[PDB]
Amino acid sequence: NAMEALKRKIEEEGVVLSDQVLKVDSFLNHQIDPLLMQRIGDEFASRFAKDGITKIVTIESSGIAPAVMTGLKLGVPVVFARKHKSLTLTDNLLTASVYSFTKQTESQIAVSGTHLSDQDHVLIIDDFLANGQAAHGLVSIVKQAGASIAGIGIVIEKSFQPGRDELVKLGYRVESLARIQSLEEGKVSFVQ
Amino acid sequence: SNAMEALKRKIEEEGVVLSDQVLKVDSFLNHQIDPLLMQRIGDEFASRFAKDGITKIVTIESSGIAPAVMTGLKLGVPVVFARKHKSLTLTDNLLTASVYSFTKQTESQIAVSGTHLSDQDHVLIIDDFLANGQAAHGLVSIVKQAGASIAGIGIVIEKSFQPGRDELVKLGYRVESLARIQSLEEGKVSFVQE
Amino acid sequence: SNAMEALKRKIEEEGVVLSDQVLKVDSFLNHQIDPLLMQRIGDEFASRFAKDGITKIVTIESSGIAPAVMTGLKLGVPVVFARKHKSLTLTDNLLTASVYSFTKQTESQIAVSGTHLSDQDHVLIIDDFLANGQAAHGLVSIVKQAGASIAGIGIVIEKSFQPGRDELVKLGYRVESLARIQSLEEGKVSFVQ
Amino acid sequence: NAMEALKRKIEEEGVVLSDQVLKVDSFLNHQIDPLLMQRIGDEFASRFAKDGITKIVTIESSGIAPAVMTGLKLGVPVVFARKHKSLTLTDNLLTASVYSFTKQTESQIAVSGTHLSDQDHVLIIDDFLANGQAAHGLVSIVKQAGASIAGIGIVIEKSFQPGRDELVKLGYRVESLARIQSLEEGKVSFVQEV
Ligand SMILES: Nc1nc2c(ncn2[C@@H]2O[C@H](COP(=O)(O)OP(=O)(O)O)[C@@H](OP(=O)(O)OP(=O)(O)O)[C@H]2O)c(=O)[nH]1
Ligand SMILES: Nc1nc2c(ncn2[C@@H]2O[C@H](COP(=O)(O)OP(=O)(O)O)[C@@H](OP(=O)(O)OP(=O)(O)O)[C@H]2O)c(=O)[nH]1
Ligand SMILES: Nc1nc2c(ncn2[C@@H]2O[C@H](COP(=O)(O)OP(=O)(O)O)[C@@H](OP(=O)(O)OP(=O)(O)O)[C@H]2O)c(=O)[nH]1
Ligand SMILES: Nc1nc2c(ncn2[C@@H]2O[C@H](COP(=O)(O)OP(=O)(O)O)[C@@H](OP(=O)(O)OP(=O)(O)O)[C@H]2O)c(=O)[nH]1
Ligand code: NA
Ligand code: NA
Ligand code: NA
Ligand code: NA
Ligand code: NA
Ligand code: NA
Ligand code: NA
Ligand code: NA
Repeated sequence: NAMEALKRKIEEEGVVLSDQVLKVDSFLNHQIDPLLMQRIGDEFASRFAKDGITKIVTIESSGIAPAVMTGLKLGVPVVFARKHKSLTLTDNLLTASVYSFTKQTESQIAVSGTHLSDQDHVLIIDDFLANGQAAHGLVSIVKQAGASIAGIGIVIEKSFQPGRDELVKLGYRVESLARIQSLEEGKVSFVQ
Repeated sequence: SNAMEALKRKIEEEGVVLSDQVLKVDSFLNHQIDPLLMQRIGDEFASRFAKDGITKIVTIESSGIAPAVMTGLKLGVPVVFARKHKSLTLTDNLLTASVYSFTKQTESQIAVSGTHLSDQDHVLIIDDFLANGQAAHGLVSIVKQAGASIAGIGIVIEKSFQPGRDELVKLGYRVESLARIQSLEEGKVSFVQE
Repeated sequence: SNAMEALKRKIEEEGVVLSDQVLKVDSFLNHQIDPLLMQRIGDEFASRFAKDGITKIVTIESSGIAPAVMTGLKLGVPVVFARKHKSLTLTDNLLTASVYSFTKQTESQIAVSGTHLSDQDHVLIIDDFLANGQAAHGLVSIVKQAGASIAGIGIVIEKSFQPGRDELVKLGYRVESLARIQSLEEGKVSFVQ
Repeated sequence: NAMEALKRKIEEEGVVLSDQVLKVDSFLNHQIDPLLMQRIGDEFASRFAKDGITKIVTIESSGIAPAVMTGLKLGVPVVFARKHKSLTLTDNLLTASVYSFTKQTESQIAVSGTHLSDQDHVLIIDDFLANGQAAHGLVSIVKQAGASIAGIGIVIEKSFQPGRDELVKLGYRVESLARIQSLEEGKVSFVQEV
């Protein structure tokens, strides 16, 4: 299954930096493995195939590939939020502020309100879930449109960081394909 | 429909002309993505380069990623997207190129890690728009810096009245543009005569 | 004075010409509002349409609201203001229109709930400024989507050297502008005589 | 009177959407009943007729209509704060942050100090009072200008939410024309009157 394939790729090609950051630039965050992305998208679609999804929401840039493969299988469009000023993202903006615990800056992410309806049932897709600030921002943007959230699909979850618990506590269904329990001693340990 | 037909229909029906030089397609390419259209676009690119020995796709965040990934999926090759800003893990073996912005009137840097580009690679560059061509030239430079060859450049929407295409063709590169726009004057899209 | 002359004097005495083509009137129209002047403006609009069988006024947030509500008060009709952004309760039967900005070369969407526009409505559109006219075209479209008819368009300040007015008039719409500005060059406001 | 007319309108046309949301788009928040707005303004003016009001402060968009009718009766100007960048609100900006529980995100509202002096005795007018964050923002803006606050006039107050108590605790006179004790079980229940 996709989970096993992903876990294998992490153990084979991932590099643990400073027992804290998991570098997977060979297939997710810089180089993209399209076949693996398709398997990931088919797994997300499988979990939400009976939820009435109308639209997927993600955020540039690493989330786009898994989100688009998921939208392809479910047959729904994919909207990616913008982090920086863009040429054609100008008005009708739904925005949220994303605080970085790392560099200690608040930044703004934005989605055009014309692409989210009160009748939309949204699946949020993202590559990493760590502290979860962008995920909260996308939840806010979806709620600002009057739309409902079917759930949140995450490729890699760092389960020792509070992002997941924050979303689940608020009632959101979180579907993480790889759940990392620890990165200490320079190696990846998966949950259970 | 083939990819070109479906893309021209989407442009006609949903594209919005904002000026002589700007065509808004945020409903299916630049903010909302139509994944099925992207697959057809990727399959079309793969067909045109099916016999050319492609080993890797190179694109640039963010709008180029979706058409690039669909092309790599069909061809069965990896996809590398250059980054425009500093990122958490793009930290070593950096290949850099200066990209002049016409609005900002200054150069910004794009980067790819050489870890993912070999001198044995035969690269297909994929991007969403071709206008003044500065990003395309930067991606060409990065591929060359890696010692790799360039099979061609695949473009979803080309503005044929701007110099980007002619500059790449004059350098000898194969440019495959699925929608070629002759003009946006009068607030309407006019495609190159076929 | 009548409303037109009161408005022109206020423009001359408190308006500021920015970049020789933008008229700043934040002291009484676009940020601070002079309610008494607004009432006189509304009464004049009402006078010009007092025998067209107006059933409803349509405007757009935010600067159009005050003159529109004063017009609706005198004519005895409700006022509907279009929205430029998401609103908590704006969800049902939304009629939308695209508004292009020649100044910024961008496009935005405005919306009105169809629940508040009937095929039996005869609508007077009220707005604060008429320049390039794209918002006015958008409100016209929304009224037509509802099957209602347009009695005319009342404008507080018209920049007559810009094409908005001629576009609307060409299409047969009555445009009633209380202050018609012929020029803003030389940092002075010249009115159409 | 205006309170009776308002309660009737709420009873006849208000739609309860939730335990926390009352839809009144038919006369206050989208379609406006100007005559009712007049009644509301005259009532606000009556309650503050002897208090030396020099200016009304409100916030776009729903607050404008009741605020302007109030200023018309009292014979004073009305200033509406803005929530978004606008063409001519460019200098002497007095700003306040406003948090939304509904949104879980913050927002900025602004007034130009050119239209507020330390000579001003301000009546704040708004359409709804719920959690009260926008009201506190307007209070902050008026205090930033060195002006005094005569009180806060509210068309519809949800008394079961903490907005009113916070302002009363800070010493402000809050005059609410309709006070809703509960929206439970899809019905509007008003605060008991003796
Ligand atoms: N590779 C990797 N990335 C991590 C890891 N932990 C967090 N990130 C990424 O760093 C960015 C910030 O995430 P957080 O770490 O939760 O935010 P924080 O700075 O407030 O803690 C995100 O990138 P992004 O916004 O998704 O960037 P982009 O890739 O889309 O440009 C996220 O995906 C990790 O262990 N490995
Ligand atoms: N929608 C639209 N975009 C155009 C058009 N022409 C150029 N662009 C986009 O603008 C960006 C380049 O901006 P400039 O620095 O002014 O370069 P330019 O002179 O070639 O336009 C590119 O975005 P990018 O780097 O691809 O950004 P992103 O979309 O990946 O974030 C390119 O795709 C057009 O007609 N319509
Ligand atoms: N003060 C002033 N404003 C002008 C002038 N010309 C245009 N505007 C205003 O600028 C805003 C945007 O106009 P555009 O849609 O770009 O097209 P326009 O310039 O032809 O109006 C409109 O405000 P709006 O949507 O009504 O904004 P709001 O005030 O309701 O927030 C319009 O009223 C001018 O000379 N002076
Ligand atoms: N219809 C309705 N609206 C409510 C109710 N409670 C609060 N609001 C409105 O929702 C908007 C946002 O409120 P918030 O900033 O989230 O504060 P809140 O937590 O008290 O709602 C405000 O509109 P605003 O800024 O005045 O919006 P606008 O209408 O001026 O655009 C406020 O008037 C309610 O029960 N019914
Ligand atoms: Na991400
Ligand atoms: Na990431
Ligand atoms: Na691009
Ligand atoms: Na682009
Ligand atoms: Na206006
Ligand atoms: Na205006
Ligand atoms: Na309000
Ligand atoms: Na409100």
